[PDB]
Amino acid sequence: GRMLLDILKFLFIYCLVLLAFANGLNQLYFYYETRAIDEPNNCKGIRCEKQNNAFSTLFETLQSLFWSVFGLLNLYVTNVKARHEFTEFVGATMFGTYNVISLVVLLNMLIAMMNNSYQLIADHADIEWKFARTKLWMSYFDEGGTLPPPFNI
Amino acid sequence: DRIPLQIVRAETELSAEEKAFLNAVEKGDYATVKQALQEAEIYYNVNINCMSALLIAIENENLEIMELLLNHSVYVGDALLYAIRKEVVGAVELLLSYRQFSEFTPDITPIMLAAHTNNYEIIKLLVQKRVTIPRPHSSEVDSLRHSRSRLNIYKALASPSLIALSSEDPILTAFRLGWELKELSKVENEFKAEYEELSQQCKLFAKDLLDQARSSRELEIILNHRDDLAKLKVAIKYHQKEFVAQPNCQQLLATLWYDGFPGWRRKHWVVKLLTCMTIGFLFPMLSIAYLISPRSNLGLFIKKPFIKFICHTASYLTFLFMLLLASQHIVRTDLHVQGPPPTVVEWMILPWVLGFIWGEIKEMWDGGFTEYIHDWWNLMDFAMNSLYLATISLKIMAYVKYNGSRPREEWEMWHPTLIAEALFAISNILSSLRLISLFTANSHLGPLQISLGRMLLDILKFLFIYCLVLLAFANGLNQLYFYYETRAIDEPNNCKGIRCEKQNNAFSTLFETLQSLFWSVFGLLNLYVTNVKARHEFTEFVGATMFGTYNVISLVVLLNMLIAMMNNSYQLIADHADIEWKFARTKLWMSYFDEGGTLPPPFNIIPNADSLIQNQHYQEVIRNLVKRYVAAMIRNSKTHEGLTEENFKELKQDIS
Amino acid sequence: NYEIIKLLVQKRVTIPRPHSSEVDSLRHSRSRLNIYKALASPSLIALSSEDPILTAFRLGWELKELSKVENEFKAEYEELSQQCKLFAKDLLDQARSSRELEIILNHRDDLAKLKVAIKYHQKEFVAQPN
Amino acid sequence: DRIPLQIVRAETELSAEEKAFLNAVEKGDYATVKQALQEAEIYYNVNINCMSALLIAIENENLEIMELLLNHSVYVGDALLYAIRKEVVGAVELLLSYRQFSEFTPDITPIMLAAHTNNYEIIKLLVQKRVTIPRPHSSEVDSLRHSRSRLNIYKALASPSLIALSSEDPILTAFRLGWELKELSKVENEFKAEYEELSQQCKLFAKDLLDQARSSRELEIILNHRDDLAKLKVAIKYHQKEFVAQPNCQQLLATLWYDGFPGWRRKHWVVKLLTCMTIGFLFPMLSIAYLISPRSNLGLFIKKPFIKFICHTASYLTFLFMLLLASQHIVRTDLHVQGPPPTVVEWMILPWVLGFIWGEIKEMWDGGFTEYIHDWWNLMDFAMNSLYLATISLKIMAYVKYNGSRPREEWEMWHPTLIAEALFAISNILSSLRLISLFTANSHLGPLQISLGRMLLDILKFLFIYCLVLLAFANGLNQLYFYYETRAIDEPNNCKGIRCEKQNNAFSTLFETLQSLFWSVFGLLNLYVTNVKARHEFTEFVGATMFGTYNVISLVVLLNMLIAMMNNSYQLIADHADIEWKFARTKLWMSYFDEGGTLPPPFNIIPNADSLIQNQHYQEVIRNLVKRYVAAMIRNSKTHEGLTEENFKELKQDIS
Amino acid sequence: EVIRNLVKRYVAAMIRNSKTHEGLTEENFKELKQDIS
Ligand SMILES: Cn1c(=O)n(CCCO)c(=O)c2c1nc(Oc1ccc3c(c1)C(C)(C)N(O)C3(C)C)n2Cc1ccc(Cl)cc1
Ligand SMILES: Cn1c(=O)n(CCCO)c(=O)c2c1nc(Oc1ccc3c(c1)C(C)(C)N(O)C3(C)C)n2Cc1ccc(Cl)cc1
Ligand SMILES: Cn1c(=O)n(CCCO)c(=O)c2c1nc(Oc1ccc3c(c1)C(C)(C)N(O)C3(C)C)n2Cc1ccc(Cl)cc1
Ligand SMILES: CC(C)CCC[C@@H](C)[C@H]1CC[C@H]2[C@@H]3CC=C4C[C@@H](OC(=O)CCC(=O)O)CC[C@]4(C)[C@H]3CC[C@]12C
Ligand SMILES: CC(C)CCC[C@@H](C)[C@H]1CC[C@H]2[C@@H]3CC=C4C[C@@H](OC(=O)CCC(=O)O)CC[C@]4(C)[C@H]3CC[C@]12C
Ligand SMILES: [Ca+2]
Ligand SMILES: [Ca+2]
Repeated sequence: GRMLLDILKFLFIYCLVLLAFANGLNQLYFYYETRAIDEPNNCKGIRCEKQNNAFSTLFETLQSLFWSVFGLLNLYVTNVKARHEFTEFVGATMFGTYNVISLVVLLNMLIAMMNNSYQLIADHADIEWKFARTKLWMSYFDEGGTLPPPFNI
Repeated sequence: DRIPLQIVRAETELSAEEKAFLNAVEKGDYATVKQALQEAEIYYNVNINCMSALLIAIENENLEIMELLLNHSVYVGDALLYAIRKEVVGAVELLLSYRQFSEFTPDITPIMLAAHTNNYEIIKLLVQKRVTIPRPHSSEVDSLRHSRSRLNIYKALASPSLIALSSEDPILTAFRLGWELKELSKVENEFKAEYEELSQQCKLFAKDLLDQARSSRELEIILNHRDDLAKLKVAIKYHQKEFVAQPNCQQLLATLWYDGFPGWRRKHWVVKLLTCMTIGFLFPMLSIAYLISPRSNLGLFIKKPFIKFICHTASYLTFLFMLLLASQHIVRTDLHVQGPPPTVVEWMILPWVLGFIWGEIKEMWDGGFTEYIHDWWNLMDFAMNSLYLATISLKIMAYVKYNGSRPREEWEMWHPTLIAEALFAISNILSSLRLISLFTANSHLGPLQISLGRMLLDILKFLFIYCLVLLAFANGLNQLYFYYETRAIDEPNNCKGIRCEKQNNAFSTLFETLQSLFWSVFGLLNLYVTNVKARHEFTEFVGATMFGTYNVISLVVLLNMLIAMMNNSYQLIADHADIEWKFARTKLWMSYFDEGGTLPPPFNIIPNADSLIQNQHYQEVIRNLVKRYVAAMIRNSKTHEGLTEENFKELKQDIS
Repeated sequence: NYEIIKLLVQKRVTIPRPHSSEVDSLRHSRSRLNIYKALASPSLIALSSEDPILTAFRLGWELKELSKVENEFKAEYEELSQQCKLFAKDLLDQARSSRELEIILNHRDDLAKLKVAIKYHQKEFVAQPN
Repeated sequence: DRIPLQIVRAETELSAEEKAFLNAVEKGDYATVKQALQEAEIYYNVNINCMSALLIAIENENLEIMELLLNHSVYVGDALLYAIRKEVVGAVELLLSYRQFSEFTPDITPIMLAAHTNNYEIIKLLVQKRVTIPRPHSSEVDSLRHSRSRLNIYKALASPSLIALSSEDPILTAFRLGWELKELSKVENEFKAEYEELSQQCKLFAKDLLDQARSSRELEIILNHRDDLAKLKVAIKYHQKEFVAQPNCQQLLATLWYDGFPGWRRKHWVVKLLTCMTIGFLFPMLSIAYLISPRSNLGLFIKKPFIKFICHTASYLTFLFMLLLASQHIVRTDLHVQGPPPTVVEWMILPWVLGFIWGEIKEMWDGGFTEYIHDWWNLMDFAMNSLYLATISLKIMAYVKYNGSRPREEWEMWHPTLIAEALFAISNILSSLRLISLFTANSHLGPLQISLGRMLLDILKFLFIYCLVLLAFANGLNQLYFYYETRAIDEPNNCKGIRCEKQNNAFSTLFETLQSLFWSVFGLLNLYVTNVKARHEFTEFVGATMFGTYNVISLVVLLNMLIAMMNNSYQLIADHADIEWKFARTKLWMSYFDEGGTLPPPFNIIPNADSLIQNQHYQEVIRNLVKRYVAAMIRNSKTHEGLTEENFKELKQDIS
Repeated sequence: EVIRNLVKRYVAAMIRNSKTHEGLTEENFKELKQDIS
């Protein structure tokens, strides 16, 4: 818990990069949005067995780029039924550039600064824990609140 | 069985009579040396070769015998150099008043050696005479001696005691010298360890000299001095990051940044964000007030550097929030039009686009090709406006060559409308990525943003290593699989490539093979792409072994190396992070101090007797700063390991 | 220096109270740091403080706050706060009995003294083996 | 605006005449103090309740005034402690001749304080007067005083000068004391910092004492001494890793490991393995030769510890390739046999299984029950042999309840033959994993294998935090998705669960939900499992958000935490890796020195007057080791910051 | 009363640790300057 605040600062850097690429992908793919009727077994979105409409809306595009961090977005979502080649290649290049920035650059940056923080924390770990345990102990010294919640009412 | 030992470097042995002479000198026996020097019958006396009975006298810095040799015509030679190194003032002026093996290179001069020791008293004593340091730039005739001579000269020029004694503007020469020594650590790529130490020494001297300022009046005299915040701009030019990030320099800068506005708030960070959003909402009111009335209670409120920066940020934020409302609020069904006119947003986003190009060109007059490329954030700015020019031009071309409406599935492969849409979308990514530069103004995200970009250069070195391993394996896989390329007709759903449900023709062409190995880094290439219709087991196994070997090299070896150098680089960077961020934030602040381009891009599209006194004031403050610095450094020069030797010498006088 | 400080205090000396910031910003900042550098002296606290332990608690926390508000001079204030935290910890290290330790920790200014240490985030003081 | 300053704790001030007295003793004046003392019989009340001048006399170690004060009946108090701390021998024995505030705790005695200083001369002076040390065991009162008293006693017993002077066997007491102080660093968990330093100092004393051995005869006397390689076995039981890993101790062990057979130090790396292989191939003929002719030319060859290690390894290796051959030799005839008898392989590997069980029992009782547990390679051995007992027993049971042959597709759900096959395969993994322990014998893979196991405990602590996060999220997903559980009939290929081609029912039950979140760590759970047939968009989105939150916590936060502490641990471990590996290799070597269990498991199932002189020899060597250690320690105790003070003392005599 | 004892022990220890080789050599030299006998 002592270095979850450093994670929060990083998660604001990532959210800005996520928003930048989600704007470009949605601005390129929203022309080809299809209704759920035209998709197999009336399923639309990336939660289907056959993923579709990954970048149709901004709300869907933000979820698609989140699940690509864990590799759960298939590559055929960059294809559209019109098959204009140039449009599909540009979209796949936006997707590929986002993967390089996130999974090769930003996440490795998080590892590097997480190692550095742990070195400083480990020296003071014993003092920090004993201070925290003291506050736990003194909370049970008081007479009030002895009974557990099932009986304290 | 045994290793006999002899003396190979034979020497001329000193006689027992000569040894007694040097023993008497070493013990300060005036009587013995006097009689031993009284034999003026011309025998065993000092000649041009000598033996030397003066270096030991200098070594003990006993002035009695030292004067006894000088009037007996002893060859002094380089004796002055030995006295200077000992840092004994009495012996130096004695040899001065009397004006083959050596421990000094023949290029060493008495003034050069004194500056190497950084002894203020001896350096001052020597400069009261004619002394001239040779000017640093013949390298082919003797390269070893030329390199050593150049380093010896710079080692003397970079002496704090010499700069404080003989420089009209010690601060400026320390700026120039530190820059020059930094350049020499690269061009003279062999002696970089010594030049970097010299450069770091010059940077410290200027920083420690301003640490002797005792009032704000003195500090503003120094920083506002013009050779012919001028002095602070020179420090930024020479990359004096420690000098700029001083607490007193940063404190003065913050006074001009917040100006009248009480922006010094540091309490309840929540209300800081709420208050900051207040000015941003009413930013157009401030811009028009200045436009129609420069002099007003509210007219000059935008002139505040901190207020101006918030107004420009909110104006830019409107642009990004304006393009975002173009695929969710405007285009409903006007997509079958072959060439569409600019839409309602496009007409009302156009003035923002023009302001960016005009603002970029208007600031392009200052500077030029240089000093502009080296700022990597301007490289991004060039790409956005170049792409914004292409889509605008490509939109009006399709407006004249097309009139009707056709379904998108029937358009050409490279329709101009499709091309413009692709270029416009790429610009939106670059526009939003520019918000990262705004993180420098924040004290929490500032140091992190500076650290992130400070080691992107090590990434580029690695990506060149990887790009060659990728090209090596792509050649082998394509050379093995191009025989089995199939047409899109035979594939299901008329889909060819790795962007299909069933990936196929992964290694058919070199262009496709390079993409296939890229997507395998993220695990997006399935294993069945190593299979072909002919079902030749030997060929398919070899291809899968090439694919497997590439995965091991990339995902187990190369990417783990990349992690390893981030850890090493980040440790070095983290120590200097605060100084690096404050230097970057200073350049952000000074960009809003000057009176130029104060209006946002949506609005900017509309088209001596005193100098003698200022130099006198600067010299008076400089004299006081040097006096305090010299007095302080003299006190810290004394040490217990030095006082013991002096205390022992005074205690030698027990003859009374 | 304990001996010289005691010699001067006997002559009825005083120290200005730390808080004018616009007439001379450089001189005002240096004057404030000089005052806190004297108040945070272990020899001065031991000689002229009614409750040295409480004084080091308040002073060490005050200097920690100043290391943020005076964001420019944080390096000098951090080592002043660490100095005050050490003094209180070292002072209680001289206890030779459990009766002495119980008197200190249960004293009410009006385990009261230990609750004050938790309030001021005296982590080294709290985590002492005794 | 002002802070008045006052003296709040002011004591009685020394008057002018008393202060003059104090500085007279300080400067060493005798006549002043003598005359002042000679006239101070009426106005100065020197008694048991007066103030003292003795301490300053001790401070400047001026014995003349010190001697003077005892002549006038000055209350000495605990001035002997002050003399001992100063480490001045002359003042100590002078104070010993004559039979409220203190800087020492009341529990400190002169002998205890002398041992704290580790001054050999003063400790020897005090011990000659029949002193004692209290034996260490809260109390009725002052738990603070008990803890300090106990640490003060152990700080004196752990003094190398005291051990060298008053221990019959200094090596043994340093072994016991270092072990005892290590235990106290945990039980007295509050004062662990001081006890660790004491334990490390004791372990160093024994190591430095054997460093004074000057011949192999002396080293062999020490290491083979039985108090009642016996002394080396005691060092292993007390975990004296630095003592064992000494180069001279390791050198002696190597000569016993290669019992006359070539030392194998000048062989090539590739050649090394070639002549290791030929000995392994000859293991069957070596075992039988020792069985029939133990005293033959080749019968005693297997007695060499290194040869025995190779023979046992090859015998075990034959078993592992033998199981590997079981699945590539049995015909598919037994596929449909319900209860099959043991095959050709199973019957011919049965004796080798019993050898492992017999060997396990043989060494189980030798070590007891606690020594066996504290060896993580024995837990694997117990589990591996237990599974072989169940596999053999379950095959016998299936041989009596089944006679016919039926296809496996219609077999029972929990058929005993199926259960035995699963248990047999699990033990095959454990048997092959046992080969990792053989890495200790290698100088290249040894320290790495020891490093890997040295911090698996840190993994176990981390995996307990992860299991609680896993249980938390598996609770919500099952609480949200159990309404939509579907039967296996309604699924396409009668398949239910996440092990199907189309994954389904991922969060239907708690047991299934725990497996689903495990496989998502490796990315093997598809995203469509968050979808249900009811198509309720709200619940499906909530489930995907809880699934996504679990991925962020596990794969971005927890696993990156693991990398961080795993890197920090490796830095500390890598420093001690060589010592840790050599301690482990020593235990491996000594296990082959004993005669018991010489034959491999395939063959192992076949069914005082002199002690007075040895103690005298050990004491003589111990006397020489201590004498060399004391002389070296005394010489190394000299320092520049100690020699200067005594030089000033002699120089200050100046009586001529 | 306890505070008085704690401060007294702390001051006595602080004075002892204030002594150093780098400072003791100074007044040791100064005392030897009194060579007038
Ligand atoms: C971001 N990115 C991506 O999105 N895709 C998928 C496109 C659609 O699938 C990729 O294939 C892809 C990719 N970066 C890739 O490596 C490169 C490519 C070029 C460069 C570099 C790396 C670096 C930065 C080192 N540099 O010097 C240049 C020359 C600019 N490659 C592989 C590839 C593909 C085709 C060719 Cl001709 C050459 C290489
Ligand atoms: C690169 N590579 C690969 O491409 N494949 C896929 C082939 C087509 O699917 C693999 O299976 C594969 C693989 N490296 C693998 O580990 C090995 C295998 C051999 C070695 C080593 C590692 C090292 C380098 C340590 N060394 O000492 C040798 C003996 C040369 N294995 C697994 C495997 C497969 C078959 C056998 Cl018989 C044995 C092992
Ligand atoms: C946990 N999590 C998740 O489960 N999904 C899948 C849902 C079902 O598929 C996601 O898409 C998803 C996700 N965290 C995501 O990033 C975010 C989103 C919001 C925040 C943050 C990170 C942090 C913590 C930095 N913070 O400041 C807030 C504002 C709370 N995003 C991407 C996303 C999706 C929709 C929108 Cl509107 C915005 C972003
Ligand atoms: C439509 C999308 C793309 C907008 C992205 C939202 C945020 C990531 C942006 C919008 C407003 C930005 C902020 C605008 C103004 C400020 C105040 C600024 O305040 C300071 O600390 C500097 C002034 C001072 O304290 O002296 C720091 C940067 C910050 C938070 C900016 C950081 C980035 C923010 C939060
Ligand atoms: C055969 C395949 C399935 C590999 C699995 C077994 C190996 C892990 C084992 C088998 C034989 C073992 C070796 C048998 C004998 C020795 C000699 C031993 O060396 C010495 O005692 C002297 C040389 C030195 O100082 O290193 C080092 C360990 C080693 C190589 C052993 C290391 C582990 C080995 C290679
Ligand atoms: Ca620009
Ligand atoms: Ca075992």
